[PDB]
Amino acid sequence: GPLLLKDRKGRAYLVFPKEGGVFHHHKGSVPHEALLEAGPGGVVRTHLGEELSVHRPTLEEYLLHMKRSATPTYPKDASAMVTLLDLAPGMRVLEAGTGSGGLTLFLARAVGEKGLVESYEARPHHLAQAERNVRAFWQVENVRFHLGKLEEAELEEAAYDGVALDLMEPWKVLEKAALALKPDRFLVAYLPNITQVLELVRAAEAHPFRLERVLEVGWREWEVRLPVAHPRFQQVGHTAFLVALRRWKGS
Amino acid sequence: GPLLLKDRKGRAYLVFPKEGGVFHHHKGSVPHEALLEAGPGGVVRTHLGEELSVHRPTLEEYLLHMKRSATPTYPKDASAMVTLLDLAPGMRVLEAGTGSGGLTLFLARAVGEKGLVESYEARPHHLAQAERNVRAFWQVENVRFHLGKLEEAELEEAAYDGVALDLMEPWKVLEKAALALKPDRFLVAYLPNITQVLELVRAAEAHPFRLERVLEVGWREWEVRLPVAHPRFQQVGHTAFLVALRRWKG
Amino acid sequence: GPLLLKDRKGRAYLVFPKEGGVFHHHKGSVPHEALLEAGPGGVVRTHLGEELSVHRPTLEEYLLHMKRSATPTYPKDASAMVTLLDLAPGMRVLEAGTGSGGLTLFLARAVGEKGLVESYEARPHHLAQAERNVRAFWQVENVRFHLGKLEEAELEEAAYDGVALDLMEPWKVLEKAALALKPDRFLVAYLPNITQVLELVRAAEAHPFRLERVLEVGWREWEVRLPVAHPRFQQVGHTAFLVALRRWKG
Amino acid sequence: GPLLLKDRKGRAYLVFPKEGGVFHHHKGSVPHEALLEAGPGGVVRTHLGEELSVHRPTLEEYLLHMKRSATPTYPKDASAMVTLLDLAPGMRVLEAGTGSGGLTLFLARAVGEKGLVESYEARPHHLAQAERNVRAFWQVENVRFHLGKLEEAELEEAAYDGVALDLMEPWKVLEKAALALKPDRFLVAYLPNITQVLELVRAAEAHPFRLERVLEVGWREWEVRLPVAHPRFQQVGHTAFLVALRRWKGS
Ligand SMILES: Nc1ncnc2c1ncn2[C@@H]1O[C@H](CSCC[C@H](N)C(=O)O)[C@@H](O)[C@H]1O
Ligand SMILES: Nc1ncnc2c1ncn2[C@@H]1O[C@H](CSCC[C@H](N)C(=O)O)[C@@H](O)[C@H]1O
Ligand SMILES: Nc1ncnc2c1ncn2[C@@H]1O[C@H](CSCC[C@H](N)C(=O)O)[C@@H](O)[C@H]1O
Ligand SMILES: Nc1ncnc2c1ncn2[C@@H]1O[C@H](CSCC[C@H](N)C(=O)O)[C@@H](O)[C@H]1O
Repeated sequence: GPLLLKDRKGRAYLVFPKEGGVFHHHKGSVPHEALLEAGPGGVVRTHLGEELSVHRPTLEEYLLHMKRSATPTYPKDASAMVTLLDLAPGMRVLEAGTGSGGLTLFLARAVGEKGLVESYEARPHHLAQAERNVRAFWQVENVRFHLGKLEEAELEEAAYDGVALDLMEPWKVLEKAALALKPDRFLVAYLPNITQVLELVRAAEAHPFRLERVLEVGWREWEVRLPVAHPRFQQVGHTAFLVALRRWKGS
Repeated sequence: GPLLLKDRKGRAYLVFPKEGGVFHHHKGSVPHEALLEAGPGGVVRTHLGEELSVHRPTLEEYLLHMKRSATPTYPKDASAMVTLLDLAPGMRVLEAGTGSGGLTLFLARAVGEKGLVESYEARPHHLAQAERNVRAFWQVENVRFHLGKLEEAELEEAAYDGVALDLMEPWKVLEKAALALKPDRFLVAYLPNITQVLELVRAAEAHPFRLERVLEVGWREWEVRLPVAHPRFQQVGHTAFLVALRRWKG
Repeated sequence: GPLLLKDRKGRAYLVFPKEGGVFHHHKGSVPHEALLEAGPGGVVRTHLGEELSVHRPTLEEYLLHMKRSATPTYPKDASAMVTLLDLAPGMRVLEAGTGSGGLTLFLARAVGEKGLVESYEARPHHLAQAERNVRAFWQVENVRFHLGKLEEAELEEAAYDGVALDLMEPWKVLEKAALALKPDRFLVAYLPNITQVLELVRAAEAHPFRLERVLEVGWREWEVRLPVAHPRFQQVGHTAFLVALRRWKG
Repeated sequence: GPLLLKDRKGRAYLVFPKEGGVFHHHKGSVPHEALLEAGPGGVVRTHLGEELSVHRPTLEEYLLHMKRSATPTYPKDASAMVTLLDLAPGMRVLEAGTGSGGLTLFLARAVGEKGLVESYEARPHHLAQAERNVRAFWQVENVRFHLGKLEEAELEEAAYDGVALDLMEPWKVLEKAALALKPDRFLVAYLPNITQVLELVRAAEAHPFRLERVLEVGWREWEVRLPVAHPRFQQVGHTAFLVALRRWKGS
């Protein structure tokens, strides 16, 4: 399990500890052993008043700092997608594209060791990084990764409890998703542009799906250091829209 | 388990099906047998002409429609709280107050059958309803309910992976929460008023927590039925602030 | 001019005082003479026990309560539109459609007695009500009303300092607006649907405008009555998008 | 009247043209005469595909680019304050502190040549810059500037149609503002911190004012370059709260 270090300026660093390893930093390098000794919740004092706080990274912190090729789903959105997909332990969820494994991790927590994340990724380098990212943080073998286009997947009809999409052209996978998804259950797509949203809404009218939700998730952060207290001057204003479709009654 | 009925104007109704049972609304009645026979995503019509779609409710739907003692945590907030608490399967999470069991259900899904929700509620009538709400929707025996004030709980030290609070005066449970919480893990409190937030922040100065987050969750719904496409004219403007405090190692 | 009455639950009522006139509400009646005698910020009580405060309405208050043909531009948006149009005293601004005269009033204040609002309205019943609404609140003769479609207006070239639009199909008036608007000045359109916004943007590709802004205005109200202090549970979620196009010099 | 130049990268520059003046820029310097010749709405082509678009700056553009000491009120907020103050031509509005003259300009447009902005500023260097900023953009002599604390001002009772505040400790000027402001008219204060808001709300309970509004103005910008269309990824999340008080009935 990696560590997250924060310095006094609030800069964050993801460290994968190894014996003989050294964390380099402008106010003093620290052997990895010192980090492990301090442990999550602890500190390592260095030079000129500097102090590195040591943390077990939350899944949010991990997504935000992990290596990536494809930009991962933002934590606020991945969190909402799991709820909109109504995922509970033991469920089977279809995902494309794996990307960098950010959403994959959220999905994998939600369905747990008896559940399944069936994840597809078309690009081999993307998939390799995603697999590293997932495995470095999560040891439960409840993700089945597939190299290939979701359009071409061999899937059991009505075997999946939800379908999570994060890809540029979700209309292309709606036929496969409609086949996979249990009646009355949900597909939820993440899309940056309202034009993409409208295109998906129109495309879904050619499939057994009913539009249920189009929403924007906002996590409006405050800066509070009493007596200072105000919404942060600079916010992430937008990441993507979430589009939820419900699968038509069966047969 | 429960069924959810949806009408044409979006409105939803929770039904607990029984033999010879009848769902009664202003727009007519439907026998419970008809609902059971309808299947997932099926439709029924009352004699008065009301068309109703039949569903197994999502957790979000259930929270919003289940019988309430205290108002439950809204789904957008319970969702964010689970993420801010960083709950993974097998974890042990402390909660107060159980209330109506809404947040309890989110916490219980997050930690799974190998984890534990340790949930406290001061008011017996509230706890009884919460236990009913939880058991009607969730069959996994991973919730341990406790009658009493969290301030008066007998808790194991550094035994909990998170502390979830939804109560009026969280400053009063800070000592107990700090005792229970493992180093580097979170207390996350749900608070409607910014004054409560500021009081919690000030009180937390006397306890082994760093303030990490104060945030507002918004789920801004759009209406899209082309040509129509805009954020909904009416939204939930505010429910509560979320405050995240991270326990340090002494 | 008009008076505004406010009750205890925040609700407001516009009254036009006349000799022997009586304001009638569900919670009783007040003679118009009593309202006139009350003074600014004074209170009256109906026989039924309703307490009402007496005010000269603000423009914001007037817009929200005046008799309507078409729904007027909301105050938060009319306010932003005046700024995006960059209206200063003495300027000449083109408007369509007059509607109920809400935006007309904002525009007329901005340009002042030395400026001009040139306002077009296709529907005679709408224009008649708008003229009434404007004249009841504003005595400055700086508004020239015109019955007709803006697309069919006879306009002087490069004679206008801004073009304010609140109508369903602004793409249809782009040719006329481009003719009328001085170089470097703005057309600002109020549009409820994002689809309208995208259609306007696409249509504007064939006219001498650069797209400068597409924005949503929000005025997020708080309730503050200590201990209570939070954004209001219920807000206006959306009214319209504002689109600003800047005329270039050919 | 100054010009605002924009280059192809979207960088904006405020230029006060003068004969013999030269605008310096990495892809080619341009004599001020060329700028004036192009005029608002025109362009000056320079090197390597660069093009400077020439503009008459809007008041919004001016506030955002003008020299400052004190940070001016943001345009979205100044716009809202004028509406909340219900300012119409001919009115008399009290202001403190002048700062850099941003809000002053909004107030001066609203009340017009027959109106009055009575503006107070305690700090001489601030006032000097504010006066330059106002005079460079606005030639109407409807602003009376005062060097000094508003607390110490000689004011006519019930002579002002509105009171606009942008200063750190508005509670200190409430006695003077209550004296100045006509019954049933408004004071509106701009405050960054919710703690300041609460302090003002409590302080106003010692004066003949009724709390009417506490609000946050948001102008949520979109990026639209078809087929791209989404709320901007990065927004100004917060500037300040606006607090509106209504003056009690007279006598
Ligand atoms: N039809 C398709 N089938 C499988 N993968 C696809 C696909 N279309 C796009 N992709 C892949 O989908 C990914 C989108 S980025 C996904 C990011 C991911 N949610 C995360 O959190 O890390 C890219 O890696 C792209 O290669
Ligand atoms: N100190 C305390 N210890 C235990 N319960 C408390 C408490 N203070 C308040 N409560 C209880 O906390 C509850 C707050 S309402 C909680 C709602 C809950 N999150 C849900 O989703 O259903 C009330 O039922 C109240 O009785
Ligand atoms: N092409 C056109 N020319 C003139 N008026 C038009 C028009 N298209 C629509 N309209 C008019 O535009 C109005 C839109 S409602 C405008 C409301 C107005 N801004 C207010 O604040 O009161 C309607 O009255 C409609 O009849
Ligand atoms: N009591 C007081 N009387 C006069 N000026 C005051 C004051 N308290 C603070 N100030 C001044 O108020 C200013 C606040 S910054 C004001 C910015 C201004 N709204 C603008 O748009 O440019 C500072 O210049 C400060 O010196």
